[PDB]
Amino acid sequence: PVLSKDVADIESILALNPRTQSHAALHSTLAKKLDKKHWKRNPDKNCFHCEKLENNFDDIKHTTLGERGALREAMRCLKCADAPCQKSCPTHLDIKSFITSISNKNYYGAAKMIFSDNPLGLTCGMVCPTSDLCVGGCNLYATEEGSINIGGLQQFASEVFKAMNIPQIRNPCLPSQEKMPEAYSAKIALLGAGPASISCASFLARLGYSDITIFEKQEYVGGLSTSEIPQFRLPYDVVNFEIELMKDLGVKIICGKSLSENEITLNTLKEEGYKAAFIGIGLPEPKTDDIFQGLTQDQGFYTSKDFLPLVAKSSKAGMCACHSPLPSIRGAVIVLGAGDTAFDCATSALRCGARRVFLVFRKGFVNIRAVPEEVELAKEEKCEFLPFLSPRKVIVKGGRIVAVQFVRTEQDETGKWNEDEDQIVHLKADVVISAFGSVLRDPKVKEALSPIKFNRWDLPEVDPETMQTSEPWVFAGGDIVGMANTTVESVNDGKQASWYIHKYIQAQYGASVSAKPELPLFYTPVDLVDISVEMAGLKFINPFGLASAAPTTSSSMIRRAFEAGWGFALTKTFSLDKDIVTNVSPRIVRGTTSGPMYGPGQSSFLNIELISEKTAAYWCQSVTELKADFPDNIVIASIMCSYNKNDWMELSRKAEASGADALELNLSSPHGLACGQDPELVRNICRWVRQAVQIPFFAKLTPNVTDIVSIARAAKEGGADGVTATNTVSGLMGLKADGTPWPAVGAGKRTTYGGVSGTAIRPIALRAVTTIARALPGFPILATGGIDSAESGLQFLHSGASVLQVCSAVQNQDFTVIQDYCTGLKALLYLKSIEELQGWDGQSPGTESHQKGKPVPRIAELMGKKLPNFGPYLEQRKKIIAEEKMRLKEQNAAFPPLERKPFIPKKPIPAIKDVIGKALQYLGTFGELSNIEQVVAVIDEEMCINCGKCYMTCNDSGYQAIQFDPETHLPTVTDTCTGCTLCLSVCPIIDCIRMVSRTTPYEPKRGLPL
Amino acid sequence: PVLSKDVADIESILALNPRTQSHAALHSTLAKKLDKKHWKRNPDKNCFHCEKLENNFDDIKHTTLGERGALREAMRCLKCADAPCQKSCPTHLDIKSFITSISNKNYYGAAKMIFSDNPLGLTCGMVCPTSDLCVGGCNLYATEEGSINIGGLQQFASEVFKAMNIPQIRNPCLPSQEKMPEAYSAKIALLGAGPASISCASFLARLGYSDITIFEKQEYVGGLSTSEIPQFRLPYDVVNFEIELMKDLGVKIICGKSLSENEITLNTLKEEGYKAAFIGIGLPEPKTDDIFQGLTQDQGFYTSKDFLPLVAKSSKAGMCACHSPLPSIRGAVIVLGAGDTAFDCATSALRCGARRVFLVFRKGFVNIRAVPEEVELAKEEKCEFLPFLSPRKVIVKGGRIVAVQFVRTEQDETGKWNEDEDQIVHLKADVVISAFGSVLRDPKVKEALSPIKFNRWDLPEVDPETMQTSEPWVFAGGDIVGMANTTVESVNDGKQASWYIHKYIQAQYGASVSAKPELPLFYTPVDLVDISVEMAGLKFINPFGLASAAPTTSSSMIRRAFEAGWGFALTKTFSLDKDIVTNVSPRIVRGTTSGPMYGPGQSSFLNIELISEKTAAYWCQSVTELKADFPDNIVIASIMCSYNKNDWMELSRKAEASGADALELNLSSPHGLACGQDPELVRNICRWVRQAVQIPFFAKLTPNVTDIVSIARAAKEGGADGVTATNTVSGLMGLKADGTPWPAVGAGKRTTYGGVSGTAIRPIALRAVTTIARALPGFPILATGGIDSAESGLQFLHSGASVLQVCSAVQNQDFTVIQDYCTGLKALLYLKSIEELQGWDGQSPGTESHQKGKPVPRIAELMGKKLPNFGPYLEQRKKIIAEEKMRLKEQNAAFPPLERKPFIPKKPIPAIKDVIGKALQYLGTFGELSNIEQVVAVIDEEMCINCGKCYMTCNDSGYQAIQFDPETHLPTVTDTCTGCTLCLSVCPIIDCIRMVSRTTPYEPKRGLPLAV
Ligand SMILES: Cc1c[nH]c(=O)[nH]c1=O
Ligand code: SF4
Ligand code: SF4
Repeated sequence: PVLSKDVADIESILALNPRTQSHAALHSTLAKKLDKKHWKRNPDKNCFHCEKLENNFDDIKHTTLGERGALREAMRCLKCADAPCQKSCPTHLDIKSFITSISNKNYYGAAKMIFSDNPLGLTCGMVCPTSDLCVGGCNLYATEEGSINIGGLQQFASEVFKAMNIPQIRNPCLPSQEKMPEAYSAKIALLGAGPASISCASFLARLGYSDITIFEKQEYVGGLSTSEIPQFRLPYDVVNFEIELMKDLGVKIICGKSLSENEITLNTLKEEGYKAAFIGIGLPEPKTDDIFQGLTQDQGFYTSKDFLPLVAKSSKAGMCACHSPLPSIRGAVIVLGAGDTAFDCATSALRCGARRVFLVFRKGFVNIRAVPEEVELAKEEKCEFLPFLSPRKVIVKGGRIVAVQFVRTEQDETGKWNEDEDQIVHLKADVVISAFGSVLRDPKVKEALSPIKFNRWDLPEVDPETMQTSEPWVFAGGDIVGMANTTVESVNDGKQASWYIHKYIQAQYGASVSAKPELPLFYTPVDLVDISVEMAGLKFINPFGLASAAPTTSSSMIRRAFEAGWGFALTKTFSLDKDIVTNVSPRIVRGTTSGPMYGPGQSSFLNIELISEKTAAYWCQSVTELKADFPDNIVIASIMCSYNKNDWMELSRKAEASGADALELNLSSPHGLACGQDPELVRNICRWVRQAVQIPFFAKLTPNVTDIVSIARAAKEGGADGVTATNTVSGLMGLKADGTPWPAVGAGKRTTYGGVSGTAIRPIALRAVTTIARALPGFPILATGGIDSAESGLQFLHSGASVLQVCSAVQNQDFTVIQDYCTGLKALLYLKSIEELQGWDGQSPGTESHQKGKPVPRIAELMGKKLPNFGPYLEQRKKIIAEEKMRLKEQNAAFPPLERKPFIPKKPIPAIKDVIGKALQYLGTFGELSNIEQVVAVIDEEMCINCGKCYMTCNDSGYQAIQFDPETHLPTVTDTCTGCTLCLSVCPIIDCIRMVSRTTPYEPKRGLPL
Repeated sequence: PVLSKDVADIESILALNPRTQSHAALHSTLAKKLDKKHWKRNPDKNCFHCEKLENNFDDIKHTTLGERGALREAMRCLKCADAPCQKSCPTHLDIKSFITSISNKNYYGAAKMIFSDNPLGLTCGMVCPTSDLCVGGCNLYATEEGSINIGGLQQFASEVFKAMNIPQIRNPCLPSQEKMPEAYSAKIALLGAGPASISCASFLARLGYSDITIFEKQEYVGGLSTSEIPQFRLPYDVVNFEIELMKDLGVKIICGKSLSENEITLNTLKEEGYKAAFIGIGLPEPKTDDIFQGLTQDQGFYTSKDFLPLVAKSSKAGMCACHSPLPSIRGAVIVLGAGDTAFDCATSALRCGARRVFLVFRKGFVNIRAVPEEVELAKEEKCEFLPFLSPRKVIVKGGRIVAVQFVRTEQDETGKWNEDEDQIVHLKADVVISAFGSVLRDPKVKEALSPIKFNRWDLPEVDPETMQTSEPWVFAGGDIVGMANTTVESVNDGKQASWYIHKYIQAQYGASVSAKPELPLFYTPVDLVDISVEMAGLKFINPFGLASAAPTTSSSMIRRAFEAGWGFALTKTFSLDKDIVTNVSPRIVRGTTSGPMYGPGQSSFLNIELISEKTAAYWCQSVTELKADFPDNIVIASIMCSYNKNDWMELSRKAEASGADALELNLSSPHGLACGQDPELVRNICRWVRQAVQIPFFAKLTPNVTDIVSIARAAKEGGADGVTATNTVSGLMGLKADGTPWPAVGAGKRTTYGGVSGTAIRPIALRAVTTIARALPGFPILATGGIDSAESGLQFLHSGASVLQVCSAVQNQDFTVIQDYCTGLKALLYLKSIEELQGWDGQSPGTESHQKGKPVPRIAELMGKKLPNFGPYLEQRKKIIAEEKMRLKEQNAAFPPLERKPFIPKKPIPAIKDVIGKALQYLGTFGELSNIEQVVAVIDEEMCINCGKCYMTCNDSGYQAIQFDPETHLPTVTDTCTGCTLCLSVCPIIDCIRMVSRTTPYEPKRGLPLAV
C-alpha cells in the first residue's frame, strides 16, 4: 500500500482540517443568511420576545468568573502604583495586591486582603456598581480591550476562600481575653443587621471588644442583601457566609428586637448600661404616591418593599423558611421608577411568570440614575422602557388592576419638569409595582432616636468624618444617613464609625487611642502557619529572598525589602577595587519568549549587565548597617574575583568581617571560558574561600554547562556549604527586522550575548535543582530561576531547594510581592492538613463542569444529548432548562446547615522542612517509566467551546484520532488515541480534556510490521 | 553617612511606591465620593449632558485598534477549525488565517487574505455590524472575556497595508493580455459605483476581463459608503483607497451617467455591444410619508437622503468637487425611525450643532432594527429615545416647524399594531429628519430596466444563487435586490454575480467554465518575490520546513504539509529494527513558561517522547513515495544509531538508497551522556556517515552542552555538510502542589527530564546559531527553536541559518501556517526595497502618539500641559478639543488628500542569500561595546496610561530615577537615569518610553569613593 497517503477513513476524519485555499470562495448571500442562524452564540437583534425565565434564579451577572477566566483577567491587570481603582473604591481595597495574588494562584492571600478592608467582600464583588466605583477609575480604560473586571476577580477569590471553609480568628496581635483592659468589655449595641452594622461590629470585634450585640427587627439577617437584592445576582449563601465570619469574632445577633418606642430606644439602652450605639437600620419604608392609596396586593399593587421580599422568600433557601410560592404575576407588569430598585423589580417580575414588563419613568433615558450594568440586565431580558410618563390613575375592574393612566412629562428650558394634562397614556396592565425608593417615616422609630438631631430630610445628622450623631455615644451609617447608595459605602460607614466608637469608648474609660487610625486586618488560622526554615546553620524567617540582581542594586533597596518582609537578600555581586566595572546601556530588555505581550508578567528578561558598579567598601559597610538594623534577616554577600587565590581569600575575608551571614561565590569570571563551567576551577575557588572564612558560603552555578551536577559536586568537594542553582541562561533575545539586535549599544548597534532570566528559564532551573538534589542528597540548595509565586516556590522546595531567590518577578512588579508569597505559602501548607480538600490542587478547587464560569445544570435531559451552546442547540438547551425550573416550582428545596462548621486540620501543619525534596521520589530515568500503563484523552462536551484546536493539533501533530462533528463542532477522541497529550496541552478550557487510563488494547503503530 | 538608607530626596521620590500595610485604611464615604471624580476614566452616569460635538468628526468606533491592541487581540483568538465566525461572514473571510497572520506580525498576509475574499475589506472592518455577523458566531463568546474584535483586527491589518502604498496587480496566473481569448474583451457595463459593483467589477477584472466600465450617476464614487455613512465611522480616504486598488486592475469609472430612460438603458447598452450588465444602483430614493408633503429644508424638514449627504459633502475632503460648511441644525432635532440610518442621523445632527436630539420610533425598544453597537453610539452621546409614537402632523408656524404631533401605538393581543387616536404627544422641535428607509421609485429608472421582471417588493427579481435577472445578460445585486442589509452582503452579491457573469459571457463566445467556481485571490507585487534558497547543494523552494518531531509522526502528514506549501520536511527520527522504541503516555505537555494562559500561543512544550515508533522500512518506503510525488520538496531523513560504526553506515546507506535528499544525524543516543555532548563522538559519527553516503548530511546539535561550537566544529571536521541547531533544552516543566509531576506516567505518577521546545527556547537557539555562524563562516546551519513567524524566521536567517525548521508553532496551530510564513517573508523582503518605508520595523509602522489606538490631536493647547486622560484633566482636554473643532469650522479647512502614487522599489528586492548572516556584524564581546554611548529613558506623556510600572520597576529594580506625579499619575525620568532600560521593558504601551542618547555626562554610581 501507499504508506504516505491517508486511507479513506482518515481522509474522512480530516474533512474539517484547515487547508490552504487557492481561490476565493463562492457562497450566496441567501445561503449565508440561512447558515448564520446555525452558529449564533450571542443575542439575536431580531428576536423580540422574552426568554422564558419563570422560577429561573440562575446567576445572570456578566462579571462572574471561573478560575480560567480569573487567571486570565488577573494577569491582564497592570497592578498599578497608587492605583486609581483603589482611590475609587469606598472601602479602599488594595486592588493591586489582591489581583496580584490571584495572578499568582494565591486565592487565600487575595481573600484575606479583600476582607481586611471589606468584611462583606464577597457580597460587594457580586453587587458593587463598579462602573461608578473602582472600575470607572481603572487605567486600562485607556486601552481598547478596556478596564479590568475587578468585581468578578473579587468574587472569585472570595468564593474560593468560602469553599476553603476556614474561619476568621481573633486578631492574634491582641493580648488574651483575660488581659484586655476593662474598656473592651463595654456593652455595645448596633441596630439593624445589614451591611453597615455587620461591618461596624466586625471592626469593633477586631479591635478586641467582647460584648457586641446587633439587634435586628426582622427574623432574617443581612438587610437588603437578604430581603431585596435578587438571588440571581446575590446568592443568599454568600450573605450567610459573611455573617458566619463575623460571628467567629464573637458578635451576637438578636432577631425580633426593634428600635422603636415601646421596644429598644436610645434611653432604654442607656439605662440598660450600653456604652455606645450604632444605628444601621437603613430606610425601612417605601416611598409612596397618594394615587395608590387603598390599592391592595390582591388587586395587583405592590411597593418594591412588598414585592422583592416576597420573591426573596421564595428563591433563597433558608433566608425565611416560610415561603408563599412565587407571587402570581402572570400578565403585563408596570414597574414605576428608574432607580436600580425598579430594574430589580422588572427582572424579578419575569421570574414570577410576567408576560411583559414595562419600566415607566417620569424623566428621560438620559436621566436614569441606575448604573448601566443594572440597566443592561433588564434590557437583555427584553423589558420595555417608557420615558416621560408620570402616573395619574390606576383603573380597577372586577377586583383587579387593568390599566394605569399616565400624563406625559416634559422639560421647558429652565429645567422645570412640567406635566401636560392633554397628553395621556392608557397602558393596560395586571400588576403595578412602585419603586420610587425608600424613606424613614415611622414615628415610633424616630421617637426612639430621641434626642439626636435630624436634618431637612428627616434623617439622623452625623459628622461625616466620625459618623457620630449629636449624642456622642450614638453613631449612625449606611442608608439611614442618606449618603451611601451602595453596599460598599454602607460597609465603609460602619468601618469609619468603628474607629470613632473605639475612641469614644476608650476615652470614657480614661484611655487614649492613636492619633492615626489603625483598624486591624482580617486574620484566619492560616496566618499562624510557621514558614521559617533552617539551612546551612542559618535561620530564615521565611524562605524568600532577593537574588543578586537589579533589585539589590543598592543596599537602601535591600532595607526596604526587609521592611516589606523579605526573609533574606543577596548583595549585587561586588569585587575588589582593581576589578571595578562600568555598565553599558541599554542593558536589560523584555523577553520575546511569549510573543508581543507588553506590560505585566514578562515571561523573561535578557540582561547584559555586569557585577555591581559600587565598591566593596560600600557593600561591606552596607552589610554591617543592614545586619545591625535587621539581625533576623539573612544577608548574603555575593562576590567575584578572577581565578586568583589571594584575591578570593582577601575579598571573602572582607565580606565576612563586614558581618555577612554567608557568602555567595559568583562563578561567572572568565578564565569553557567561565570558572563555573570547569569543575576543577570551581573546586579550587571553593577551597580557597573555605580556608579564608569561617561562615557558610554557597557556589552560584551557571546552567550553561554540559553537566551541572559535576560543578555542584566540585563545589562540595572544595568545601562549599551549598549551591545556588542557577544563574541566567546564555542567550540572544532577538533582532529587529533590519537585523540589528536588542539591546543595541551605541551608534554601531552592537550587542553581546546576555543572560535570560524569568519564567522562561524555570524548566531549566527546576531540572538543575532536582538533578543536584538527587545526586547529592541533603546538600543545601538555594533556588533561583523563574520563581514568581508561592506555588512555583513550593515546586522548587519539593524539588530539593531550601530557600528561594527572586529577581524577575520583582522586576515585573515591586518588593511587596513578598506579602503574597508568604500568605500563599502559609495557605498551601495549611491546606495539606485539611482532609476535606485533598481533591484540590493546592489552592485550586477541582474543576466542575462550567461555561463562562457558571456551572452547567445537572439535568438528565441535557447530559449527553450533544447540544453545544450555540444556534438551535442552544435554544433547545434553554427550553430544557426552562422546563426543569417549572417542574422545580413544585418541590421542596433543602436548607443549608443553620450555619456551617469549619474544616479542622487533622495533622500538624507541615513545616518547610517537611516538604523539601518530596517530589524527588517521582523522578527517574526513562526506563523507570511504565510503557504499559498508557492513557488516552477524553473530552467533557459540557465544558468544550467548540474551537477544534484539539482536532487540529491531533491532525497535524498527532494521530488523526479526533472526530470533529461538522454540525455541533463537538470533538470525540477515538480508539486510535495514543495519549501523547498534545490536545489537552492546547485546549483553552482548563480540564475540559483529561487523560484517563486506557481501557483498550494499546498497540504501537509500526507503519510496516517488523 | 548611612549608605543603606535613602536620603530625604529619594524618600520623596519614593512617596507613591507601594508598601506592605499592617492596618486597614480609614477613608470617609464623603471623602471617597469627592475623590472619585479626580480619577474618573469612563462616562459619569450622573452626567445628563455630554461635551460639545459640533464639527467633531473624529473616529468614534469602539472597535478601532492600534498595533499594541491588535497584537493582543489577535493572540487571544483561538484560530479555530471550520471557524463559525467565517461561516457567519457573508464574504466567507478566512478569519482564522488572517488573524493568525496578524498575531505573527504579518500584516501584509492578513490584508491579502482579507482582500482576496472582500475587495472592500477595510470599509467592512470599519462598518460591518459584526455582532449580527462574524462575531455573533465567535466561539470565544463562551468565555467571560468574550468574542474577538474581528472587525477591528480586519481594519488594523488593512490600514497597515494601505500605509504600505502597494498596488494591486493583475492576476499573475493569467496569460499576457495579447494571449487572452477574445471572450475576455467583451464589453461589460456596471451601473452605480457602490460596494456591489466595485466588488463585481473587481472580481471580473481578476478573471481577466479587460473592458469593464462602471457608470455612476453622481460626481462622487463609493455609494452609501461615501454619501451617507458618517466620516466619524468611515473616513472617506478608505473608500478612495479601495477604489484605487480596483483601478489598478483596469476597471473604468464614468461619473455623471445615469441608468434612466433617455440616458443609459438596457436597450442602449445592448445596442452598443455590451455583452453583460450588472445593476448595482442601490435604493436611490427616500421612503416618504404623506404627512411631510411640501415641507422643505428651510422650514426644518429633511429625509435621511437630504441630510446625510449634506453632512458627508461637508465633512469628507476629496468626496466632491464642491466644498461646503455643515448644515445649520440648531435647536431640538427629531429623528424618525429606528434603523441604523436614524442613528447616523442622530449622531450627525450633533456634529451640526443640535441642542437636543430625539429618536422617535413607532414600536418599542425590543423592536429597534439597529445593531446594538450603532444604538450605543447614540445612547452614549445622550440622544433621547421615545418609543411607541407614530407621527400624525407637523406643526408649522412662521413658515417653519415648531412641533410634531404623534399618536401612541400599541400591539394588540394577537400581535398587530394599533394607533390610539386619543393618546397624543406634542413634541417641540426645530428640525425633523425622517429615516424611514429607502426605495426604488423613479419610473424613468424602472423603465430603463425593461424588460426584466420585478417582484411584489417593486424590486428586480434575481436567481439568488446566480444574481441573474429574467434577462440572461443582466445581473443585479446589493441594496437594489433587497436581500443585502450591509456593505459586506452587497460586496458578496457582486462577488457572487461575477462568477455567473463570467459563465454567461464565456458561453456566448462558445467556451465553458468549470462547474466549480474559481474566483482568483488578491495579488500585489509582493507575491512575486522569490524566497527560494540554495544550501549544501540542495534547492529549497522556500526556507520553511517541518522539524523531525510530532508534526512528522507519519509520512502522510508530510504529504499534507508539502501540499500546503512547506518547502522541506524531516522524517521523525528512525532507527534500525534492533533499536525500536516504545513511547509512554502522557508525554507532551504545555509549557508553564508564561503562566496560566491556556489555548493558543503556548510559549513552550515539554516532551518525553522517543524516536519514531515506526520502522526504518516504513520510513524508507515513505521517503521514496514522497520524493516520487514531490520532487521539488526537500526530504531529509533523520536517523539515529548507538555509537557503532556499522550501524551508522548501514542506516545512512538505507536512507540514502530510499532517495532522501539529505540526512540528519540525531545525536541524542546515550553513549555528558549523549553523543552530541562529546566532540570526539560526533566527529567519529560524521566520519562514518561521510564514508557511507554521497548525499549531504547534517549533525543535529543539542544545546545542552558547555560549548556548542566545539561540537559543530567536530561535525565539520568529520565531514558533515552542515549542522542543525538546536534540539530541545533539558528541563522539567513543573509539579502540582502535592509534588507530583506533569507529565505523570503510570500508577507511580513518575516522570523523567524532558525537552523544552517553542518560543521559550528561542534565545538559546539564536545564541547557538549566531555563535556557530561566527565561528564557522559559511558552514550551512538549519535553525530550529521557537520559529513561529516569518519575522522570527528572518531573525534566524540574519543570524546565519539558511533554512528554518518548525515544530512547536505547528503543534500550536496546524500546517497552514506555512502560507503566513511565505507571504510574511515575501513582504519583509519587498519592504527593504521601499525607501519611503525605511522607518518601519519590518511590517510595523513607526508608532505615533495614540490613546486607545486613536491618534491624539496635534493641538498646541493640549501638549506639554500635563493633562492626562482622566478626571478634571480629561474634561479640560475635551473642552480644548471642542474649542479647536469650532476653529476648524471658522478657518481655511479644505484640501483634498494627495492622491496615491504607489511606492516603487528603489533597490533590488533582496534574496534569501542576501540576508543570511547580516546580523553577525553587530555581535561581539562585551569589550566591543561602548560605555560612553549611554542612553536615558524618556516618556511620551501623550501615550502614557498612568500605571506607574516604570516607577515601581525603577524603584525596586533600578535607580529611583522616576518622579511619579501624585495628581496626574504622569511619570518623568530625571537625570539619575542610568539607561538600564527596565522601565521601557515593562511599559504596557509600545514605544511610549524610548531610550535616547545621554546629553549630560555619564558618571557611574559607585557608593563610596574608590580608594587605593
Ligand atoms: C554578573 C552577572 C550579570 N548578569 C547575570 O545575568 N548574571 C551575572 O552573574
Ligand atoms: S467582512 Fe465583515 S462580517 Fe466578514 S469577517 Fe470582516 S467584519 Fe466580519
Ligand atoms: S509604564 Fe508606560 S504607561 Fe505606565 S506610567 Fe510608565 S510610561 Fe506610562
